[PDB]
Amino acid sequence: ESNFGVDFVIHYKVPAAERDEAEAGFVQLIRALTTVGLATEVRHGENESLLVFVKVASPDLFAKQVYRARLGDWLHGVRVSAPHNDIAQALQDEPVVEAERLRLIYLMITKPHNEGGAGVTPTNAKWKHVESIFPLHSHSFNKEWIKKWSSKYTLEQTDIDNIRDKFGESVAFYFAFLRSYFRFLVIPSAFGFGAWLLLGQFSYLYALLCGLWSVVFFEYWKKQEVDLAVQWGVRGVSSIQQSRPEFEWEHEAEDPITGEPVKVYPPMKRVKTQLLQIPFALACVVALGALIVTCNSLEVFINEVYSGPGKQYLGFLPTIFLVIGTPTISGVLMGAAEKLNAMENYATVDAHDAALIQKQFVLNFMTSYMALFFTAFVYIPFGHILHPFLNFWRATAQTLTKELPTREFQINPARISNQMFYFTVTAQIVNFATEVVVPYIKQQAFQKAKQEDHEEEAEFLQRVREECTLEEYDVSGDYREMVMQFGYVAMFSVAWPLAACCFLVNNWVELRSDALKIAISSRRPIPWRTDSIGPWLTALSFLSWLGSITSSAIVYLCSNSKSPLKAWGLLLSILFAEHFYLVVQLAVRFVLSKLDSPGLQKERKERFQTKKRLLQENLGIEHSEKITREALEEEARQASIGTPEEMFWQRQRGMQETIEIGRRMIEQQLAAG
Amino acid sequence: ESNFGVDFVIHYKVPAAERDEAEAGFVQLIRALTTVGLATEVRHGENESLLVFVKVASPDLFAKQVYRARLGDWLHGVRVSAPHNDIAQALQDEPVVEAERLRLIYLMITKPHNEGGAGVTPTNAKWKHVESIFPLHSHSFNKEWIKKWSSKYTLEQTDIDNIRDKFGESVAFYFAFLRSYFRFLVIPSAFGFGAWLLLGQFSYLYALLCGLWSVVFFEYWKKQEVDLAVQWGVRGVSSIQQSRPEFEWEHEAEDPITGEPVKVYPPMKRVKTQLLQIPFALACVVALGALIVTCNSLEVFINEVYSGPGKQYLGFLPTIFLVIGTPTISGVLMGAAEKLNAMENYATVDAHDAALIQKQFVLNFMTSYMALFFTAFVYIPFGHILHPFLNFWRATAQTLTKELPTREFQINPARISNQMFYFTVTAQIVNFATEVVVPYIKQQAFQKAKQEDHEEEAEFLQRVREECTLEEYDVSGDYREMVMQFGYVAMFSVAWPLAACCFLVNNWVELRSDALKIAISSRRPIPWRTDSIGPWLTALSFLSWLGSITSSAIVYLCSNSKSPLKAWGLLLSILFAEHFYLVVQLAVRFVLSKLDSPGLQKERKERFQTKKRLLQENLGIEHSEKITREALEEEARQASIGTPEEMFWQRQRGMQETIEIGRRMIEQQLAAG
Ligand SMILES: [Ca+2]
Ligand SMILES: [Ca+2]
Ligand SMILES: [Ca+2]
Ligand SMILES: [Ca+2]
Repeated sequence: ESNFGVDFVIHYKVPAAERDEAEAGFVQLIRALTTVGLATEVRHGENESLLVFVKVASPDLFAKQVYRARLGDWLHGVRVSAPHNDIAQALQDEPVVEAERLRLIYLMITKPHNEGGAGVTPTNAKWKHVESIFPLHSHSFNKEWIKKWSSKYTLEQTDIDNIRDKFGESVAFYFAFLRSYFRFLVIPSAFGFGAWLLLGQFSYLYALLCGLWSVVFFEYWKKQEVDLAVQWGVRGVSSIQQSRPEFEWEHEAEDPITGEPVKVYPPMKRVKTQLLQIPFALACVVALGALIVTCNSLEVFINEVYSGPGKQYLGFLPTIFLVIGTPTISGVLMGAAEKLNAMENYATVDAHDAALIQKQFVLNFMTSYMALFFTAFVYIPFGHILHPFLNFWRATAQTLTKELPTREFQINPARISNQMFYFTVTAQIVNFATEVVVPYIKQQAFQKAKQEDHEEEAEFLQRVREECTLEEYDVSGDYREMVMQFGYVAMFSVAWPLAACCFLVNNWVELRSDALKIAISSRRPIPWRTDSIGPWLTALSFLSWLGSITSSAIVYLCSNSKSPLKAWGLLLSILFAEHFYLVVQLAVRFVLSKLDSPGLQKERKERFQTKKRLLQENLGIEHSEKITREALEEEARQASIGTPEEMFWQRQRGMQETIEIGRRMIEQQLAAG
Repeated sequence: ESNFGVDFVIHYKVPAAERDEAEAGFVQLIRALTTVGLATEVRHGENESLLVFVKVASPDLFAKQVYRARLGDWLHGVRVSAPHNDIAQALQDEPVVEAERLRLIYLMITKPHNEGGAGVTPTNAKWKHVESIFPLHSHSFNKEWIKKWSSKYTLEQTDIDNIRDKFGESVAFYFAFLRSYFRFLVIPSAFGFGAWLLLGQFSYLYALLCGLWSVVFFEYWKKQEVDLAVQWGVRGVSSIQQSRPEFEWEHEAEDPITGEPVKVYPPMKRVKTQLLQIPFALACVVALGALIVTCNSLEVFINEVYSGPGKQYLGFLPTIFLVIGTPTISGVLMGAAEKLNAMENYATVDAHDAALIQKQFVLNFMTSYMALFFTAFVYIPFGHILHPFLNFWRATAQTLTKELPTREFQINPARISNQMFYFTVTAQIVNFATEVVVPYIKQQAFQKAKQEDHEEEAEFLQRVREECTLEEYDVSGDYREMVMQFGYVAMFSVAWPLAACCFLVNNWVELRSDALKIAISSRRPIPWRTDSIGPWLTALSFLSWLGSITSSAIVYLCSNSKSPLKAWGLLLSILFAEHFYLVVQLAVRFVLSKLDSPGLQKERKERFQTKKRLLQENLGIEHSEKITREALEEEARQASIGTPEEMFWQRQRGMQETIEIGRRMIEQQLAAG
């Protein structure tokens, strides 16, 4: 039914040929683990492997290792609350959760062996045969988790705080971002259903309301992110996570924050190499932008200028030419993104994978909006610039198949509504069939491909050999869906104002669809820590900025197709609705700064009560005669040896002499006049 | 020669008629001071007043009052360094400076009498007769300060750190802003003398270089401001300064940061009233903007369309009509700014005077740039819109003085060079005669208007009666010059690129001119504390933003007067050179974040060494048998009562059994195939 107390499982693939270092490396693995302090087992693998099963042996030593890592966080400003002074009592105050238990075990297994437990890092390449280090699922918990989340309409902060406890924080920021995005998507579904009903399409009032929402939501998430990063105690872990073994370093100095010597790469040698992605991000706009346009210039040739045979047969020819082409060019540019990401020499492993996202955001910008930036800006306002393109495909179809019958070219203004219907209805359904249904069918193809084991543990070992074949849950992958989906709302939703009503329905499925993908279709992720969503905050801030320029260039260029377009009107329509974005950015950033922040106030209270605790530890008529005694003493100590200095103060000592000379000098100053 | 140890001097004006409450209030003053712990004297005033002379009586009580206010700052996160544990030894570690001595005396004199010393606040209105509370100058220090600062070309950080020690921090941020602005003004004086020599006037390359500098300088000052606010220990005093007696409050709760009960005004009731200055800032643009234009539309009538008598006599008629008018309309709008500033109900006294600046920035924007916004944008590009204006002053001059001889109207493109020559050369000289020379002459008019005193202190009392007549140094006043002077560099310097070469010469005088104004022409200011320059950071950030729009609309509208102007070219010239400002804002904000910050690292080191001090106080082969002993114990404690759980771990205990079954299960898995 349940796991047998098993913390982690290491796979350790052994090949038939070249088993000479796999057998001796198994000795080098199974005895390196026991020096850390964790017991082991070995069972039969799937075909040709050795699942070893580790658990921490003595909890009286592990309870001292949680406390040694709780103080290690609290010294670094991560935890706002200090642990309790009595050892083995702070665990009774706050328990150890299943995320903090598996994280410190994984830091014991993966470490450079000089500062922690051991190294079973697969990138060390001496442990080449170590295939996967993964924790087991809790199938009595996943059965309740899908049941509890499907029997409720809205979620609750307590229902995310038990995803923090078991799947770490890096997973539980996604479900806390998706909940705080499905609830903010009611607001463009409020007036978006309004401006589809009352106003016409391409309404300027909706293009301002959806510029206000995209900065109300984004600046409220940054205020909700430092409330979760305090309450979960994950406040600023960007400088704490373990460095990389491939981190080359120029020289080694001392850390001015801490004192311990660290490896130092000079940052102005890194900004010179980080600058080199400006010709990269221009090259990805050029390369992938030339494929989507050439595919769409052919797709407008088959549909709009054609009369020959097979209009529906040849209509699927561009879409085949895209989905074969677009992973080939993306695979080449990722070969240039990866060979540039190692050249930038990132220190922490969390800031190396968070720069592979910003170098893959440009590849996943052009593949999702150049199909719409070509329709809304080139095709629908002034599409007669395509006559070089539509004469090329005539001359491409003359030499292949007599004159081919081609009709006259006419701009169809419904192409912006057909393409937004695909990206908001069809490409959300077929994404749901790809996310959930297709891997759920793929286990039946593993069922077709189905061993001297023991009969007591036979049901449990049948599950672990099944669980090894699944892929690790890439939580950066599901952020990429909910940020591109933010793009169609911020940028292109003015062209189809129901596009927030068919994402609110999809996100409420996606809040449970992605919860299904953790349970049945992926192994349990290693519980990492993040303080933010990462490099998506610079991707939500870019689409929300662009979503005030292209959501107002659409409402000018495309509304006149339902007068000539003049260039002074467009550049004024950009200038007002981008400055309105920058003004309402400054209004929301000023209003939310005036609100009560229960994250920093929980932090700045414990910082104050630390010093007030430190203060009370070390520090545990009658005043007028103190005035007189020191005044006569100053004359007494200068009576031995002055004349213009201390004889100035001794004339009016005390106060009763002072009011006497004070009152006598009032009539003496007023009887003269 | 020097003051006789006198800390402060209270003036206490007493009138002839209504002396009934001045005599009894003098008793209520001179005995309220002695309950605090400071000695007093009374001497003859100037004509009809009573200068009382206070000093702290016993330094053994004052040394405990500095320490009670050093811990009061360190508990609030102001001071990054805790004081020494031994009492009367932290004064030997760091001494008490003359700014921190006079500040705690002024907090003893001015306080609500329930939490501190006493109340001699003149706004209490029971101490109505108390005129001025001021500390005396050190005329042996001012003689060296002008000598040391005039005998050097460049200044030094040590030469500002002894202005922190004696004139407080609120003065010494001005001299540290003026030094960090005169040194950054070399850079537009570098290529500004270049682009005046090499390129022509209205050069677009200078309009980008002066948009880059205005964000390099502004984002380097914000990095230099948290380096001074740590080193001087003034880190974040915005929530520490004393509240106002006129602060009305709705209810009283507890402070979540501290715990002590405070008076609470709900901030969303304040943002509703702070929003009301948007019709105010529109009204100041309308009111003062209609005076400067009507004055300039008359000034272009006398100079450009006129042939009658007295062209130089009538030419000074608009400038007389401005300098009489513009303080009358400004005095009315400040009557509306002050009656709105009390309606916003600010808590601290430092945030009440820092919102009177932002409500006087609009009055001091239009009075300094509407003379140039009318020339550069209305007169010089397309000035034939002034023909309604230039026909009005014809009909105004027909009915006053036969037909008047008027010549033909022609646009003179040298008006942008004549007006920038006034604002950069003439209005800096005549500002220097107004700042220094005119008050230095005004003491000779006090010498013409020149008493039963004592002959020993007669030279000292002759100086204090002279020093009472001076005005308090308003350090907000000299910021207003160096921010308007930043405006002509950021906005209008592209029209006259030598305008940075005649401000670099002026600032090097102003760095010593304003140092002369503290010594001889103003009394010593009370040493307050600020963490920033205040509301000028939102005024430098606005002029540097506007200085990428109007410094690029000038270079398009005015360069063609040396082709027709098209509106699509202007809105594109704004859109590129404002987005270039927002891009180079993001480059400088990212580069300077990667640099080493010695302010926060001095703060985040002492915060770490506090907890490491707190940690060491309370906390002051062989491992494989610990694995074995707990594994046999877990079977031992379950031997009494399981079968699928603990009998899973006991099969391979230790590690030598594990490699034995591990190696035997390698050939058993590979001899089958
Ligand atoms: Ca989906
Ligand atoms: Ca997803
Ligand atoms: Ca001046
Ligand atoms: Ca000045």
